[PDB]
Amino acid sequence: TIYDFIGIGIGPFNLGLACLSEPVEGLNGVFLDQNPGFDWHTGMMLESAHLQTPFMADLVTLADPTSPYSLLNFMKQKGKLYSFYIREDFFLMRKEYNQYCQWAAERLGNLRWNTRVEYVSYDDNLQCYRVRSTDTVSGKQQEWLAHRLVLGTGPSAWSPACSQPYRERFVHSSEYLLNKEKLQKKRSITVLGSGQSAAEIYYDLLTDIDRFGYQLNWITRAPRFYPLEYTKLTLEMTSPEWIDYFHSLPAAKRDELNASQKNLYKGINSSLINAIYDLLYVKQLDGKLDVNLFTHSELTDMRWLAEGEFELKLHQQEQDRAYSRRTEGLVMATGYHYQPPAFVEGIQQRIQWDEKDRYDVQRNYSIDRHNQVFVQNAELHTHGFVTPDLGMACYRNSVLLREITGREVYPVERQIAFQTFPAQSEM
Amino acid sequence: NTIYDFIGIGIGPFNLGLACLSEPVEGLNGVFLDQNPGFDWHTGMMLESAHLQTPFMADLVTLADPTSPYSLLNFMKQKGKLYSFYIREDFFLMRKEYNQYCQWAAERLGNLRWNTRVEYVSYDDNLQCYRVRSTDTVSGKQQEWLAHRLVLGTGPSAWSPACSQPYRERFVHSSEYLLNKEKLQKKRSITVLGSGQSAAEIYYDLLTDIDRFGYQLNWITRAPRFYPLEYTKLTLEMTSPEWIDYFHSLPAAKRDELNASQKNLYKGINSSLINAIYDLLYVKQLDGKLDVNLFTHSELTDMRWLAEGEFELKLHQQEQDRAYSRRTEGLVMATGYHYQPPAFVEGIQQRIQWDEKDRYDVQRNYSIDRHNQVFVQNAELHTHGFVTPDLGMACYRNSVLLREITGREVYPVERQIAFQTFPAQSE
Amino acid sequence: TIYDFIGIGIGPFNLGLACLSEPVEGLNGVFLDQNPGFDWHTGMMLESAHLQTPFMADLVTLADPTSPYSLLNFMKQKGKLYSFYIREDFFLMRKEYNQYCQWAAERLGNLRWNTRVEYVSYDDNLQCYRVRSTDTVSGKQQEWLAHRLVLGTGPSAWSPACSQPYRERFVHSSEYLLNKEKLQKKRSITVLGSGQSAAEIYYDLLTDIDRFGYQLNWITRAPRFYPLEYTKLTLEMTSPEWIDYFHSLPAAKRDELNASQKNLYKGINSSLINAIYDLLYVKQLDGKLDVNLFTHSELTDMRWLAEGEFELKLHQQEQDRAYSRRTEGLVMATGYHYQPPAFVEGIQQRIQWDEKDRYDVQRNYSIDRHNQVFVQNAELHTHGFVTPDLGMACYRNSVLLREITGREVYPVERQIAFQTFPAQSEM
Amino acid sequence: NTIYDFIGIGIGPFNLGLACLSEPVEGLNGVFLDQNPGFDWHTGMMLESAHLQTPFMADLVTLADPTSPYSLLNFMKQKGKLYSFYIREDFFLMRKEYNQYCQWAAERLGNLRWNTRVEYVSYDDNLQCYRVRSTDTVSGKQQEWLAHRLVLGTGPSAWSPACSQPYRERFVHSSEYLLNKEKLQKKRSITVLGSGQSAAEIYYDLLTDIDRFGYQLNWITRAPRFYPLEYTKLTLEMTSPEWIDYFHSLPAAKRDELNASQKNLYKGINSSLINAIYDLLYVKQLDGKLDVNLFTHSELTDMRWLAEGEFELKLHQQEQDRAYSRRTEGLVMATGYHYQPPAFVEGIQQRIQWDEKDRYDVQRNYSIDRHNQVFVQNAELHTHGFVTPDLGMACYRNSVLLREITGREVYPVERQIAFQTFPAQSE
Ligand SMILES: Cc1cc2nc3c(=O)[nH]c(=O)nc-3n(C[C@H](O)[C@H](O)[C@H](O)COP(=O)(O)OP(=O)(O)OC[C@H]3O[C@@H](n4cnc5c(N)ncnc54)[C@H](O)[C@@H]3O)c2cc1C
Ligand SMILES: Cc1cc2nc3c(=O)[nH]c(=O)nc-3n(C[C@H](O)[C@H](O)[C@H](O)COP(=O)(O)OP(=O)(O)OC[C@H]3O[C@@H](n4cnc5c(N)ncnc54)[C@H](O)[C@@H]3O)c2cc1C
Ligand SMILES: Cc1cc2nc3c(=O)[nH]c(=O)nc-3n(C[C@H](O)[C@H](O)[C@H](O)COP(=O)(O)OP(=O)(O)OC[C@H]3O[C@@H](n4cnc5c(N)ncnc54)[C@H](O)[C@@H]3O)c2cc1C
Ligand SMILES: Cc1cc2nc3c(=O)[nH]c(=O)nc-3n(C[C@H](O)[C@H](O)[C@H](O)COP(=O)(O)OP(=O)(O)OC[C@H]3O[C@@H](n4cnc5c(N)ncnc54)[C@H](O)[C@@H]3O)c2cc1C
Ligand SMILES: NC(=O)c1ccc[n+]([C@@H]2O[C@H](COP(=O)([O-])OP(=O)(O)OC[C@H]3O[C@@H](n4cnc5c(N)ncnc54)[C@H](OP(=O)(O)O)[C@@H]3O)[C@@H](O)[C@H]2O)c1
Ligand SMILES: NC(=O)c1ccc[n+]([C@@H]2O[C@H](COP(=O)([O-])OP(=O)(O)OC[C@H]3O[C@@H](n4cnc5c(N)ncnc54)[C@H](OP(=O)(O)O)[C@@H]3O)[C@@H](O)[C@H]2O)c1
Repeated sequence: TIYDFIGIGIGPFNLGLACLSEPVEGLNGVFLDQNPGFDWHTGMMLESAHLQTPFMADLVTLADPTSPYSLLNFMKQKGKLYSFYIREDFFLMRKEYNQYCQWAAERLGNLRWNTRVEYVSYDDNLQCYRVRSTDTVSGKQQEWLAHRLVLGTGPSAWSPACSQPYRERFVHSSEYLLNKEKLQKKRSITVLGSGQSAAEIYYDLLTDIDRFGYQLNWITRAPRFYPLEYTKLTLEMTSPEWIDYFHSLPAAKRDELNASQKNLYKGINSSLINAIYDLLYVKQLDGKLDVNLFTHSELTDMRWLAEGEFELKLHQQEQDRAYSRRTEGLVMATGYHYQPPAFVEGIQQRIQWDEKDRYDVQRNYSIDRHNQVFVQNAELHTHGFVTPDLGMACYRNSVLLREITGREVYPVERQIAFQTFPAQSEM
Repeated sequence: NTIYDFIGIGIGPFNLGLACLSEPVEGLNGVFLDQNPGFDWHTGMMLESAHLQTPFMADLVTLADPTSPYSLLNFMKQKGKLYSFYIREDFFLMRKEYNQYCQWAAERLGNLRWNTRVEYVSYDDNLQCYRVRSTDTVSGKQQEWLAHRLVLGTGPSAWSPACSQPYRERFVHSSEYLLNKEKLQKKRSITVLGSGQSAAEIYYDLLTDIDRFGYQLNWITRAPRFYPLEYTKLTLEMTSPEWIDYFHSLPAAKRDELNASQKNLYKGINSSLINAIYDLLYVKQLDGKLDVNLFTHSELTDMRWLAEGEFELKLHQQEQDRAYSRRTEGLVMATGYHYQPPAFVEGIQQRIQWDEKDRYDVQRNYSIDRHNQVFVQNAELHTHGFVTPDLGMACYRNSVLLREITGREVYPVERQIAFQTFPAQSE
Repeated sequence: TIYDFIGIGIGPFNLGLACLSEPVEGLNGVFLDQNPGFDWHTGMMLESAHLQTPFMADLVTLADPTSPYSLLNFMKQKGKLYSFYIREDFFLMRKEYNQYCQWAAERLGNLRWNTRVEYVSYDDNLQCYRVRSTDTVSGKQQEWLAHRLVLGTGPSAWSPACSQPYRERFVHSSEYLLNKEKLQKKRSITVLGSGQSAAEIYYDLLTDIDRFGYQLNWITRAPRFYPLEYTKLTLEMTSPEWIDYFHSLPAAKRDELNASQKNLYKGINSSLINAIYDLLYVKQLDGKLDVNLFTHSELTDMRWLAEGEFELKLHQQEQDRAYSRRTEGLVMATGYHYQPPAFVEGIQQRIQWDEKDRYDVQRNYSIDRHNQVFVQNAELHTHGFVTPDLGMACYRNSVLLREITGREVYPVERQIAFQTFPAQSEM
Repeated sequence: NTIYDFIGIGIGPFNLGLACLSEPVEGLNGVFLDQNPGFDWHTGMMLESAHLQTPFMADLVTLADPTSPYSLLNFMKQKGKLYSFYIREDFFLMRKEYNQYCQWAAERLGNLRWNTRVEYVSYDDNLQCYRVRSTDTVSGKQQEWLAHRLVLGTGPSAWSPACSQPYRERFVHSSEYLLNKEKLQKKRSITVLGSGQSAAEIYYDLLTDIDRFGYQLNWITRAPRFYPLEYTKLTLEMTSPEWIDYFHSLPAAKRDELNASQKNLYKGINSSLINAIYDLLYVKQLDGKLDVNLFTHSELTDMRWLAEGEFELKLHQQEQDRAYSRRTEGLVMATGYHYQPPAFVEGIQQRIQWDEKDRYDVQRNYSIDRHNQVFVQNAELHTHGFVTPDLGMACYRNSVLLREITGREVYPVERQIAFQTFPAQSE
């Protein structure tokens, strides 16, 4: 009836945690999630889309390579590992990541699907957390009791403030695939934003720009179509060492950095930029292309015209000028935002909050005052750019398991980098 | 005393693998013997820069069982450095690290007996099992081991063309290179004979220092071209169970005019290195003509050591059907390795099937005997082709060995890999 | 009225020769061709197809980088060189090569289109060649007199002997693009052969294998889907040095080699093999693919069935078995064959012939007995695998111009390779 | 005597370019003066392995005129080696070859005067032209040159932080490195200060030999990361006339908080090298912990030379706002180059427009004067941005210089390049 911990969302981070926590003698854990199964970014799962991270950043390998949930074992189980060996590609197709997480989810015993947690509270008598769910299929109430909670509810698709009207006219990157036909039949399309999502889509639509007749535009507030910096000395910043350093900085300094370091976690894989460019070059060989590409351009307002068009007021923040552009179809590749879910109100008072009323996460990813309520991927403001990285999932899950059980279930490296991040006098 | 299910004689990579795959198999009682005091693998051609030509998934166990604790990835984890390796992002291990990894695996195993020279092996009719006579090399103690089955991975040995036996005191085989590098760099002139990978790693190493010491640096080989090892992915399907079960459709040794015909599938230099070699000649040449020669299609038929203080190499340019001669003080004979049955095998001579040439006439499941109990690792260049020296096909073979030794599939064996169909097949 | 030389075809080789010969003081040359303009392999000109050779193997640069016909100048003239610089890709799209040769052809003054030469003779009185043309548009006869002739009439699309019936049912690689729609609407397609043409098409059709419903088969007589060997030490074989060596071999030995060295000039760009494999892997993620891929399989016969199908009798030459396969659509990527054109009869007697009744080409590409009748790309049997290489076009054109004018108009390197090809004794 | 249309003072690459582009222009009478006895370009940071970060098309002339005989490709042809370079297939020239190429261009030009130190420059009111006073360095002879216009490409000079002036006798700037390599490798400890490309080429060079000599090898820089130079193709559009004519929309020096903000577009290390550096640390570490440190975000504020026999470096970790100190025997100060106006320019001080800081307030066509007749090469880091030190934008500038010097477009100037639109623009 009582669990050592209850894990509240089931995305890749909690799924990881589940695969890691299943084999631990003396640990009862359970993971709730409101959907019927694992399905991860179904709407940006393009046929030629792959992860930004090598396959060793699967569910378990960075913490335990021997785990049967490893992507390589997965491959062995489907009798295709030898083909994966021949492929010799560190980067899984997103479709395969998904098929693999699904496999892991079927195999696990600790997951409870179709279970929407509606409310969470602290019972002062019992000294434990009380989690109220609703079966999404049947209505049934349940309560789940646990000493510790970990939240990986995920963040949520975000569109600019000035577009909550018109929402039914545009498509947010996340829904791109469902609406891809509806878009290609328009005569002009525009993608708004410069993240990897934005780029994969822009590439997708370019592939067919002379199959259909469209104009393909790309506008963003970002100064450049920048690459995710992936050179090996910078990849050391993704390390326990660096997280310590970053966590220990002043809280303004962190937020300051997180907006200044967007090229460490938000940019476009550099092969794709180049592929896009090479494709514009190839397409141009037939005749001039109807493409427009703008930079430094914030969407300040939009409006819907009579004939069946948008008019996008933008503002060029570097040369301080405003301007107007129009487009039949629109793809809002503006990314995602966390917001503490509804249920958190019930424990809301027991969670520590910072000046901006966000979780005041501690180095061990705890938000309560007693190391029982943890978060996954709500720490961008407090642990830095490494927070959403599937390749630091095992590391977090390992510091979690160390807090939840008393002990270092999975060894957690203290430093792996050749460089030294903070100031350190010699002697 | 007790009769082992199998004994493995020789702890090369192939038996070291079979050891790690054997260890945790329930009711398998087997043991591995080797002379050497621990694991080492050709420490005298192992240059700072060298590395394996296969991805790291062709480690001791992973292509049969990714969950094994003897996996490379796990070694890396246990050593404290998997994040660094994740940053490295390189399918190819440095030969020195493969070496440390194997040593760590061997130190962790329990089924290996080091310092155990095998002197003689016989079949004990009266007991109906094999009798293996060993010397403990550190005590001197003789000892006898009983086994129903033997798996021999003794490994091949350093080889030079017949015509060179008299000068073996002076020329240095590739295995002896690092130990004489300093010696050879003092000569006026060095020549590197043979155009496999060993030769090229060396030729590159020496070219590096050519502007710095005297020398003339020559490269001569019998081969037609300095050909690359064919690494295109359609062709690696031929290193697969399907292609090996295809190769088991008897041309009864017209598979042997195939084995010299399919030269560039298992011999041949790494593409990168060939190009590296070229780019280096280019860079050195920016300072002057390079005293280099590079010949090709040339069999070394005779050799002599002039009173002058130089070799004279008699070469036969085989395509032009024309003979020539060249000279050289230093001489690195990069002509490979060849398998001869060890001493201890006279003891079961009459028990072993022989090929018309006194090669083990290896059966399809790797047995040399009549009753499926004496097996061999990589003495089948003639029976299984270009694929017998590949660390990638190690787990496949060890898996079929354990099906035979055990009677049951222990590690499944992926036959659903190749897109190609290899045999004729009708519709 | 009289020309120093008349150039009979206008493909890339004679077009090159034309750009090179135009600026030479004291040289009157003229190039006839029966089509209305330059259009080069229109039917294999896929959108993502590019040359196998870097852009410095354009019309002129390997002989004169300062020529205004250089691909880079071309780029400058269209005001897009800075974009070509950003692209940083040595390999022109085939579409761009074409647009560029067309540009060069407009610019030239020495080309005569719509002129089919029907007959050629030696006038014994005049001591010169007499070339009879027909204007393809208007019927008009003309005669052109020249001292020397050079023939770059091109080779011709070839299909296996056993298919001259059925010719109207299949598509030869050369016509692929016109018939691409007609093929994609079939339910099964097969490509016959393993050259670069075969591969580009197989890739093309795979891109859409789940857009349409087809089965995509690939069958070839070749042992493997082999790569064109492009490693830099082998690329030295494409050199004056090597051609000397090769030309000087016995004529059986050459033919022998030309069939043994098909991987030097006939194979698939290795990126494409791998791309094809990666695409089979990606496509397979959705469900098993209806693809079949056969090797060592000669098409011995074919026949057309009632319902609307082919039945291809093949013969697996390695395991000596015949078999039968069927396919609605068929793409015959069997390449091309030279045959001396009709007009050569008129000079036929003055040309030297070899044992097999092919031009007995001399080192300077002459076929007459007096160094006045030259060929371009009819020397495979006598100059080797480098014959069709656009990157040796400038070299040939340069030895031609040296013979035609008295003198070395464009310097012709005697050796550029670090290695030495023939036997060469030291002293 | 005669008054030149322009005189160029300093024969760096930029004026060497303008020389080659100027030479064949009809009715342009101009000449170039330099002290040095011939061309050399920083011979003491030029390591066997170094190479340019730009493709070879950014040679002296090709981006303005591919037909020029001063093109690299033509140099390669004239030297007898273009086939080798075609085999090399490498957009990036070795720094030693760029050097030989420029020297060959300069030896072939007629408009350069070497050994011609320019002592003083004045405006002769009475003649209405500029007066340039020179010393012939080999005769001693004073001499005076007249010119309507001056183009100054004197080049910047080696720079160290202010706080180091006292120890300049002991530490070695990157320019002096090869000459003290042997000296520095004898020390216990070496430190490399600065994280541009120079630093990295050096840091790599030294790491190479780290296992071989004593040393501790440190790397410290002010920069936040060891960032790569941004080479993604969408971003190289910003190095283009369009982006430079965009940059000519006055923020009147808010383009100066851009110039430190756009650090990684023109400073920053080659991607490959960063990774190379990492892979080498990895390989060396296979033998032991490496005595290396690498610090970042650290301004060198003070420095001192202890009696002990060591420097003590006072560093300020700027992000952590914390001071520290480190020590080192050897010290390579890889801190770059800075432009100060030369001596001879006092002579036209009142004639030159100055930026509020005594920098030439460079006008849009590169003029420093009021009457469009004194021009400058690469003293505009503030007026034209990240693009002023790029050999790729050399031909662009020399082309606009020759429009001004000449009144007519001599070499067109490609403004139809970028797919991006850079300024705001409405629809
Ligand atoms: C499109 C995209 C692609 C990415 N690709 C990469 C990559 O290649 N490499 C990399 O390192 N990082 C990547 N990231 C970063 C990261 O994976 C995601 O931002 C995101 O965090 C997905 O993981 P998650 O576990 O946090 O959340 P989710 O996948 O959102 O998991 C949360 C789940 O819980 C559910 N839920 C919410 N509330 C409740 C409730 N009360 N009860 C029950 N269930 C609930 C949700 O609907 C969902 O099923 C990517 C991100 C996105 C958005
Ligand atoms: C240097 C080298 C590098 C290679 N790299 C690659 C690669 O990157 N990729 C690839 O696919 N293939 C590679 N190969 C091919 C293949 O790995 C080898 O040729 C060899 O077959 C592998 O070793 P083994 O297990 O057969 O035995 P070995 O490595 O030769 O070792 C076997 C042991 O047998 C012992 N022994 C002999 N007699 C006795 C006795 N009487 N008693 C006890 N012990 C005895 C020896 O002391 C030795 O330790 C490589 C081969 C070599 C030689
Ligand atoms: C599809 C294809 C792709 C290739 N790609 C590459 C590559 O990327 N790189 C490379 O190095 N090599 C390549 N090659 C090799 C080579 O370019 C071709 O095989 C072929 O030789 C084209 O050049 P050509 O000048 O010989 O002939 P063609 O292009 O055939 O030129 C001959 C012309 O003369 C005409 N003609 C014939 N008879 C007469 C007559 N009596 N009167 C007037 N005109 C006549 C023809 O119809 C034609 O216009 C390729 C070859 C093919 C077939
Ligand atoms: C080492 C180095 C490598 C670089 N590599 C690249 C690269 O790969 N890609 C890229 O895009 N950018 C590169 N740059 C950036 C740029 O090329 C340089 O910083 C510099 O501006 C180029 O030289 P310059 O033509 O300005 O003059 P310099 O190279 O400095 O030479 C100019 C000459 O001025 C002479 N001089 C000075 N005073 C007098 C006088 N009174 N009389 C006569 N002569 C005088 C000097 O003797 C010298 O010969 C590099 C820069 C340096 C310094
Ligand atoms: N591996 C994969 O296959 C994959 C695929 C998709 C996504 N992802 C990941 O998911 C996360 C988010 O990716 P994403 O592309 O969805 O989102 P993102 O990187 O947050 O995209 C935000 C983009 O939208 C722009 N934007 C926001 N508001 C705007 C406005 N008003 N006007 C104009 N532009 C505006 C942003 O500019 P600013 O930069 O100024 O905000 C930025 O360029 C990252 O962790 C990323 O790596 C990964
Ligand atoms: N750069 C480019 O974009 C490009 C594109 C297309 C072509 N090309 C060039 O054009 C030339 C020819 O190219 P290609 O692909 O058109 O022709 P090719 O290389 O001559 O193709 C012949 C292929 O067809 C097979 N074949 C012939 N007869 C057969 C039979 N009866 N049964 C089964 N298979 C049979 C051949 O096998 P065998 O090997 O046993 O003969 C071979 O695999 C080359 O110089 C090539 O590089 C270049």
